[PDB]
This record gives sequence, structure tokens and C-alpha cells, in this order.
Amino acid sequence: NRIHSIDSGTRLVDVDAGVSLDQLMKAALPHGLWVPVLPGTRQVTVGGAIGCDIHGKNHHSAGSFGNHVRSMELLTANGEVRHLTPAGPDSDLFWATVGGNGLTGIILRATIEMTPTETAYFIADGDVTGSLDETIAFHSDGSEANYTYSSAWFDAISKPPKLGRAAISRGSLAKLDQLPSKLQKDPLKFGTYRNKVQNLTQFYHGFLQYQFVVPTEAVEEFKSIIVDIQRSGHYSFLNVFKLFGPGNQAPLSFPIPGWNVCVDFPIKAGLHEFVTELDRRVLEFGGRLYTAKDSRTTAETFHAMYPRIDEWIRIRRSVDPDGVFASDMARRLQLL
Repeated sequence: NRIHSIDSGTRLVDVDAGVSLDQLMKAALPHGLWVPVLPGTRQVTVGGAIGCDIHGKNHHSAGSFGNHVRSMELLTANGEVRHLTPAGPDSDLFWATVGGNGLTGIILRATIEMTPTETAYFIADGDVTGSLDETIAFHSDGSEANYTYSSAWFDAISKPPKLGRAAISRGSLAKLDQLPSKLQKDPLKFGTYRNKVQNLTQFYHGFLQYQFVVPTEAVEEFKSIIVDIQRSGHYSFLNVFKLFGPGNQAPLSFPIPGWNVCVDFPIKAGLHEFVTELDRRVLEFGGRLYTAKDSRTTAETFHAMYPRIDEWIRIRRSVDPDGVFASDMARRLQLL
């Protein structure tokens, strides 16, 4: 539950899996290092970050968390401790562990290649659009290459042509060159605008959370989902929009390149019926659902989202035949 080494030269960090990403951030910053993929909470451990293979606002530029793990140590069911690497032997067990939710064993420790930075602040441009078509067109001009971080809040309640209008926030880690004099003293500690310097809390800022992704090319199909959601009467206020980049070698990693949306549906009458249809619609276009604890996602649907599901299940069995690390969700999703 400690951090063993930090090297700015190699950007490598040796850290136990029980260490929270927050604690990792604090320690790594003075060395001019930035955690490659940021957590949603301060209780997210390194092991959780790898097991869930978390993604953030910078996925199009940096991928998910598994992309940055140089090696990890997996305490398996037989009592062994396996040295896992993304490109060496046992790489299959590596990528099955990035995917798996601890169903492969217990991650004890990992080596993580950090992101080099000169400051702890973001420099951001903010834009507002007027409709869903504008929001899409805004992310389709190839301007995503100019910003490492990018996300948008959007209207899912107003009917067209106001549906899909968005407040977009995009930016990158600020250089020392870009900081005001007051902030250059300590650069590495703790809706329309341009060149706005923001710290972590400013930039990165009952219900049923629903997150999915539709392939980039199926844009009209994605628009149709958003339209149908507004029609349904299920109105969410907290809606996040994001365009994902390429995915992993992890067979159970969620992100794929395409349009990613996270809504918070208020628990209403006829929601489970609507969600079931929404699940089918996402899958129909070759999309994928984010499988959380709140799912509410059939095993048939789960196996359909992931083409390499059987390839993963084989690996899980070879490392945990008696299903020691098998949770109730794992059995429910028929992953045994």
C-alpha cells in the first residue's frame, strides 16, 4: 500500500495496487509527472484503475488506463505471483487482467508510465453549440488533435432543433510558458472562452446511470438514439458527450472509437422497459454498453458486445478453474 519508486527520466512509477490515484497524483507531481488517465473519485485505487480499465476526457489522445501499464504482478488462484507485460510472454493474461474485474486474480503491484508535464494546470478553450448536428460537426472537423482533453455537457430534454446542443470544454496540460506569474512560483501543486488557465478541480469539475458508445461511422444511427431518448419522456439533466479514440488489446475493455454518451435517467415508470430497448438499439448499430454494478444487462447482451468474450473466458478458466474470484455478477453474466 505504498509507492516504491518514481523516476522522472523514465516516467516510470513502481506502485502497490492499493494506492489511490489521488495519492499517486500528490506524490508524482513534484517529479513533473501526471497520471495518464484520471479517476472519477479519490478512492479509485491503481488496482481498480486497471481492473476496470478506466477512461477519461483524454481517451482520444491517450487511450484508457491499461495503455500505460508497463507491467503488473497478479496473485493468481494457485498461489503464484505472475509477472505480466503487454508485449512479452503471458501478455494474454495481461490484457485479460486489464479487461477483467479481478476475475483473473488479485493485482498486487504495477509499474506505470506516467505523463510528463511542466505544470498542474490546464489551458482550455470553451465552446457552445446550438444543436445535435452542430455538436457532431464540431467534433468532426479534426480539431480534436489540437486538444489532449475534451468533453461536453449536452441537452437531452429539449426537442429539436435544440436537442443535442452542448457546452464543450477542451484543453491540454499547460506549459510553464503559459502560466501567469503568480502560478509559475509553484506550478506543480494544488460557456465561450479561450486560453483559460484552470486547475484540476476547475477543468475536470435515485437515478440510473446509462453509458454507451456507438461506432464513429454510424453517426446518423447515433443521432437517432439521442432523438428517441428525448421522445421517450425520460429526461436526464446530467449528460456527458465525448468522442473516443481507438481501443485496447484487452478483450473486455469497454471503449471503442466512436460517440460516447453518459446519461443519468431518473427512476420512472416504464424505465426498465425503455432501457431494454435502448440496449438493443445500441447493440444493433454495433455499439457497446458500459457494464456497471447497476446493470441490468443480460448475459446474452454482454456476450454480444464483446466479440472476444470466449477468448477471455478461456483465459479466466486456465487461471481460476474453481472460480475462486468469481463474483455474483460474473456468474450472472455467465463468465465462468
